[PDB]
Amino acid sequence: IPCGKFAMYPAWQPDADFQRQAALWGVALREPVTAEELAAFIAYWQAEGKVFHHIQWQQKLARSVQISRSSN
Amino acid sequence: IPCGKFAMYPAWQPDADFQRQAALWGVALREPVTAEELAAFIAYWQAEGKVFHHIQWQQKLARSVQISRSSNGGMPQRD
Repeated sequence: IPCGKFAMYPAWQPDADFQRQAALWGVALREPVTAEELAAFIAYWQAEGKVFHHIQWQQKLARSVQISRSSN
Repeated sequence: IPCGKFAMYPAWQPDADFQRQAALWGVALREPVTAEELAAFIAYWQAEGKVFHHIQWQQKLARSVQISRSSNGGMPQRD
C-alpha cells in the first residue's frame, strides 16, 4: 500500500479485503469489484487529477460502485 | 458540448436546467444530482464507450439517478 496522498494511476488496486472495508463505510458489495468497474473508476479519477490517501480513494470507489450498481 | 453523438468524457455536465428537463421526461428528482452521482455515471459510461446525443445522455442520467435513489426514499446518499 502507498503512503500519503497520491493521484490515481492505472495499476492502483484496492486492498485484498476491500469488501470488508466497504461495509465499514456503510457500503454492501455482495459481489467483488470487477476489473471493468475498477478500471472505469481509475480512468475517470485520473482525469480529475485529484489526490487522496489510499483509504479515501477506496471510500470513493465503494460509493461509486454502490451508485453504479444501484442504477441500471 | 460536442455536436451529434459523442462518447462520455470526464468534463461532461448536464444542462443547467437539468432537473426541469428530467421532470418533463417523467423523472422526479427530490434534490439536484450530486457530484458523486454524476462522477459514477460518467466513469461508467466513459468506459462503456457507447455514443449518444447530449439529450440522450441527460435522459440516461435522469433515469439512472431515479433508479439509484429509489431504495432511499428518492434521496441521494450523503457523501
